Amino acid sequence: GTSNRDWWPNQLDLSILHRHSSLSDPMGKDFNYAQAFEKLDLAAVKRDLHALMTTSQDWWPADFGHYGGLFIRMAWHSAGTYRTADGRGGAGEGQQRFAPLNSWPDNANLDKARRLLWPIKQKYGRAISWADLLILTGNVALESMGFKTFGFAGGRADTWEPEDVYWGSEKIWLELSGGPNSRYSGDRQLENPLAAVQMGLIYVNPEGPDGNPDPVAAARDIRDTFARMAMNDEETVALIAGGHTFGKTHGAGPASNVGAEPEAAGIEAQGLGWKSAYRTGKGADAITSGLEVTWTTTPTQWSHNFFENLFGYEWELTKSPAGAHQWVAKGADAVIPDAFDPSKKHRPTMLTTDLSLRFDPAYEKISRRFHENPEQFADAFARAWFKLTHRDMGPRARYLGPEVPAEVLLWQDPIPAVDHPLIDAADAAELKAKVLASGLTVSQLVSTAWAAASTFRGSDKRGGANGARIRLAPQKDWEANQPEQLAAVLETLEAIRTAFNGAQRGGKQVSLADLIVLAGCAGVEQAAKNAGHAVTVPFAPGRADASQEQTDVESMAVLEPVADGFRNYLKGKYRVPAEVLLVDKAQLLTLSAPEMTVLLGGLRVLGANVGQSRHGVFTAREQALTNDFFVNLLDMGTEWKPTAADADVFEGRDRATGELKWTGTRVDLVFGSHSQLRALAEVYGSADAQEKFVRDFVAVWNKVMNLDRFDLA
Amino acid sequence: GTSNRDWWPNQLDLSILHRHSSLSDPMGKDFNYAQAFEKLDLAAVKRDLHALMTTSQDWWPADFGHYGGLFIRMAWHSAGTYRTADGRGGAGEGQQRFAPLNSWPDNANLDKARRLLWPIKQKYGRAISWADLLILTGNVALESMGFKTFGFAGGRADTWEPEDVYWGSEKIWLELSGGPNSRYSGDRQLENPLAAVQMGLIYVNPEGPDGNPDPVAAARDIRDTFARMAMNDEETVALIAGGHTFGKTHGAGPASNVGAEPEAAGIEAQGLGWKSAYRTGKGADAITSGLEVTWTTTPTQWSHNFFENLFGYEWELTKSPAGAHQWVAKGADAVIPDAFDPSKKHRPTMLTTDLSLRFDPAYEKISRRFHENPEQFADAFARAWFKLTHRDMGPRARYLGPEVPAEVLLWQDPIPAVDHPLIDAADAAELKAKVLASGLTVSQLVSTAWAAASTFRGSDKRGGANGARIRLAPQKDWEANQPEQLAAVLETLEAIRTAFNGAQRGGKQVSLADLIVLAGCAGVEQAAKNAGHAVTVPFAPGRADASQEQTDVESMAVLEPVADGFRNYLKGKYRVPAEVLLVDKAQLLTLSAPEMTVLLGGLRVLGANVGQSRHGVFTAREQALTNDFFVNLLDMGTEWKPTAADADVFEGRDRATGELKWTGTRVDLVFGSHSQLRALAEVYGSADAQEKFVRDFVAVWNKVMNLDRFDLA
Ligand code: HEM
Ligand code: HEM
Ligand code: NA
Ligand code: NA
Repeated sequence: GTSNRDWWPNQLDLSILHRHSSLSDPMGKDFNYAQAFEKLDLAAVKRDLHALMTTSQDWWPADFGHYGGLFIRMAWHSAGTYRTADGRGGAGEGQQRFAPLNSWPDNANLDKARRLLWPIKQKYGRAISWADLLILTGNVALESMGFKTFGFAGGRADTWEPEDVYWGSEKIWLELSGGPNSRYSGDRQLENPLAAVQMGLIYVNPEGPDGNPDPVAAARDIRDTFARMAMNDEETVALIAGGHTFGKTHGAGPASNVGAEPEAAGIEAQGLGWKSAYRTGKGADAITSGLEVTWTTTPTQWSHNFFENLFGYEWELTKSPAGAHQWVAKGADAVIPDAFDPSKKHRPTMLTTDLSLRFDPAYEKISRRFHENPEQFADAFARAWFKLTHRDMGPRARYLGPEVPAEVLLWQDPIPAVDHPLIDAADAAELKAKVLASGLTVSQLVSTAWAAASTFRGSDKRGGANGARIRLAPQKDWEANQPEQLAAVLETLEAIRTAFNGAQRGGKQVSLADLIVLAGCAGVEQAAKNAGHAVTVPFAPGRADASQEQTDVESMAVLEPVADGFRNYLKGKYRVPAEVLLVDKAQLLTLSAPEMTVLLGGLRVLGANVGQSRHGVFTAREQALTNDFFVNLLDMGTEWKPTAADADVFEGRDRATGELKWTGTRVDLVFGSHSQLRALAEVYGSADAQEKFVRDFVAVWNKVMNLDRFDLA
Repeated sequence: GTSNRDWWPNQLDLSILHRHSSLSDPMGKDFNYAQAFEKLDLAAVKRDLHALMTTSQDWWPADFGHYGGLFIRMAWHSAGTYRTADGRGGAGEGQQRFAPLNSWPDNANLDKARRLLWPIKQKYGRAISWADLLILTGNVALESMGFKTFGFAGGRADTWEPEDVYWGSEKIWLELSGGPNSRYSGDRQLENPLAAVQMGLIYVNPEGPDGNPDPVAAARDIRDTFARMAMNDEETVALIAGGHTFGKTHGAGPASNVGAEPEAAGIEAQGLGWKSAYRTGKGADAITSGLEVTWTTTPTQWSHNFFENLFGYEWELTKSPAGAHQWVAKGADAVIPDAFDPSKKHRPTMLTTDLSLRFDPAYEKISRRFHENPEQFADAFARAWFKLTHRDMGPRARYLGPEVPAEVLLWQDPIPAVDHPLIDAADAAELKAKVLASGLTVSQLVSTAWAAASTFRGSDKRGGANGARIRLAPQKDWEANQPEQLAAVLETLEAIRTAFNGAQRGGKQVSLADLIVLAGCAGVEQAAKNAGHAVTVPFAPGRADASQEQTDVESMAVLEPVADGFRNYLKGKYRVPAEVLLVDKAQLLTLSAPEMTVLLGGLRVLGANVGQSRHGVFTAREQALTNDFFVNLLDMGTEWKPTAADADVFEGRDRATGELKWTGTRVDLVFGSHSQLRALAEVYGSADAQEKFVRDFVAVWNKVMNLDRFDLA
């Protein structure tokens, strides 16, 4: 059946802004997962998971009689899709059970692991999400095998359809680098926002780069991809050595034995995939990755035998039964148990990527230190496993249940607790008037509050106006934030704050985070007043001001809005058209297409553009909240042409006279070109729409202001 | 960006069930189009449309100084996508302004017609939908040119994204028959549900079949496509001759001059397309279809000149300036005006498809009669234009405004008005108890009410339980409805009805249509009671019984559910897999994926399957309303395999012993296979979900019982 995507494959795709609607959700509109989780008997779920670890099912017999290894890998791949660049991927939505992740080659036989969990998911129902359960099961695996975890937070609500993520452009699973859709260019530079070396892998190729079994080269890919998943060298070594203390790989016969991945398998497979014709197709005969490595002499118990083996032997390049490159310990005795036959034993083996931990010079120091101090290894692995499995959950306010660790970690972008009375509605009105009386403009007020609140991304729930991080490095120096203007606005607001706070009793005070948002609300109010409307913009206090020492500058860097269509901003030239980057930012902001549309049209006429650019400012009453963007954009009396100097800027001229009326970017003009966006523009550009436009703009403004307010959830 | 659709292009697409969500809608949740339309000053809109007809814009100058032809074609293409097979297409949702239809080749330069209407749409705003406006404009064009229309109804609400319609499988616009994705096989057999001869055409090729200019062969395509749009010979002849009384075609130079269609054009084109490098690109130089035909001596006035020209000359094959086949009158004088130059005149011309009206024997007789009796032509065209433009609007209760014709027409599937007091809640309770005391089973009651209500399709709003059409030909004879069993149930219900109606006073009576639905409700109550739940099923009286004479047997044929997954029914073997046909039926029923899921699971255990087939009846307490379907389907203790005898039936065996536990179809097993459906099945198959299942089932049951109840809108 030929589709619009087939006819016009480069047209902008708005369906990404309309996923996760109430139509696709089987739970009531009123369902609150946090409330269901809060009543879960978490102890009883853990006792069940513990029993399951050693209760082998004959359809997928447990290696060594213990599923622990399998379930650790399951949870690490659930979490391991995360990219710091956009915050997409990770464990937080349980997307491993949907396409395409459920069928990535790196996720082979994780369908079996998930199916093993059905009885427990069925028993506890809506009270534990598949997303929380994947992670919990990993924790319980570790605990069952003698490793004490750092803690666990529930709260990851289930989703009900595939997330829209750019995972790369390749058309062939696992394609080696350098093809027509290469994710690499230059000196092995991985394109943002990717965080894996090949389509369908979690991070790196366990044989080595593009299959070349060079541990030193593999180390470079490990470091690059893990950094792109927000992990540093110490965390990376801890995670890899920690994980590969347990279990085994599977490659007992040729890969050509393995049938279709789950999304391609026949209906009778009932959601399972990779059915194998090799011998029994399971257990002793299992084929998953193609590698056949078992790392320790006790694969079902925590130990320090991974680093003892790594450093205590020299290693030889060999091949698994499926032909994969892997390494075996030279001259070793048969000390590694067999997963099914008590009478056989094997020499220690390793992946190329495991050898990277010894042969990269910077990893070798860390590995040596962990080998000498197994307690340091254990502590680092515990902390890294928590970060890995929680890095996409957002603020600590979202963390549920009795196992939440009390320690506040830098990567959580922590916000201090509020310890004073909050401002009330009269206070808010007084503050808005003082803000407006200072001389700050509508344009300044809206721009500042937009800049502060629009760092939020729903992908990992990082960013937003909470914390007043706009006043700190690095946000205060981002070009999009206009650092000099920003500093002068912040200084005026801080004088207002000081004056207000010094007049109070009873310890009532207002944070700068709250005042930034409130001041933006006053700007929008005044803009509405300038257009003849009396409205109150809602405002909820309770944000707090975070310190520079609570703000990791390097991890903040990924929030810099190098494209922000809502401010008509592009930091450089990108191979993705600007309208696609608009819709990308809108999705991160959790906006629908109507919300995106109203919001952009308003922000243009309020003066929010970076550098005071006139592009898209289609009004003669700047700083009044009107629908002039849409009415002027849609006027057929104007003809548009790309400029000679820059094909991405357009001149709008009177058709009759040739007089220059406006200029606009691709971001501006897409609203009068794309057939779905133009239909939305037409609603807000009709003669009956000025009141609707004001009310919808206020609503969407308030939504943006509150994106990170999980304290009010 | 590689997508799930790229990796698994044959996987079932559920996003069609979650289209048109509140996310993509710019209007409030509470927006009611009918109430906005009821306040429109329709007379004022029509005055404005009159003024527009001769207000030529320089960017697309009006032929003969009047746009009426162009706007009649616009309206007739809006309506002309309609297929009686599925009810999809037509004018009723305004889809001509969205992809793909805004860019079909047959819709070339209709982007100009639509843009000419923007100022009016803008002036009246939400009070007139684009959908209503396109049709009203057609009407105004006719009336402006001297033709009295039969009427007009408003009420077509605008939609906000593209409708999911199978338009064919070809990958090339306008592909001639016999390609790798041919919509034709056999003796020129068009595949259902298609109603056009080439991808991107409204009905037929104006040059003749696959471009071959044989008017007799063209006539066969005309009859077949128009029948597939619910029009007979008399209506077809009237419409074609009626339309081609006005205006002209456009083919002033080679088609190679014409640029990208709208969805392909550059952003500066602002939603327009087909920009032409031929001379001025417009007006006298316009290129649309490539044909250059002007049919009458007064193209901007109603006349009888079409049939006078058709019959008064003999015709010679020639070519337009773009090289298209067309016809010119032998020996004729230059009598046809030029659209721009008062000093030129042209010989009469015709399309191949116009000549069909003379050279096909059956059309010839009709055309002669219209020629001889012009008042009959006028009246038949007025009626057929009304049908064309309202055929997809549904019941008369949806028709809004002061121009709605009082005459009731057969194709509106009319329902008599209620002229007595309705039953109340006490009466309902009495009737339900009587239904249960008669001996009729859960299975019979649910199957009957399902059969009656599930004829509804939202595409054209035909079908549903209103009218008690299930007791009439042809529904009472459909194999899916089980004629024998149906007759025995209807006879029992009719005795109950007679007894109840005979006891009443004051003219109160219950229709059979109501009693069928009420009896279904009682069956669901009983089924719930069998499972140990106390449930009252909502019911709304007010349906009436239609007569056989109000029920066109031929037009009812298209509602026959040749695939109905909700009863595990397939009438024959089809090239489309049965799970695709399930989701298709759900979409017609307006169901989301969670609704479809709960509904099917319930219907299986209540005994709704055609022929009492055991396929999918995964319970040992048939006729009790439980979630057994889901709990047993998801049981990993069962292994499924296709049977040797039939690859579309599956056996589910105990994995440990090999004992057969169940059988199922592809419709049954898709819920355990498709990753998104199985996530839904899991919610209803959980230990906490028996009450949720029962309540969600009742809600969806009631929804289906009320689909056609536009009398209570
Ligand atoms: C350079 C990074 C990594 C690479 C290339 C890698 C590669 C692999 C491969 C290829 C397998 C075999 C799959 C099979 O055939 O069954 C596997 C197994 C495993 N990995 Fe990793 N791994 C990496 C990091 C991690 C991390 C970070 C963890 C967890 C903290 C982890 C935990 C495990 C576990 C537990 C298994 C055993 C599965 C079982 O017993 O069934 N790995 N790894
Ligand atoms: C077999 C059926 C039909 C064929 C193949 C057909 C074909 C066409 C073609 C090829 C054009 C020229 C498009 C262009 O170059 O501008 C056209 C024009 C038009 N058709 Fe049809 N037509 C059909 C039926 C209809 C019907 C049912 C109506 C309306 C009741 C209609 C009304 C018109 C009008 C008014 C125009 C003139 C447009 C103008 O002046 O710009 N036609 N037709
Ligand atoms: Na994420
Ligand atoms: Na339709």
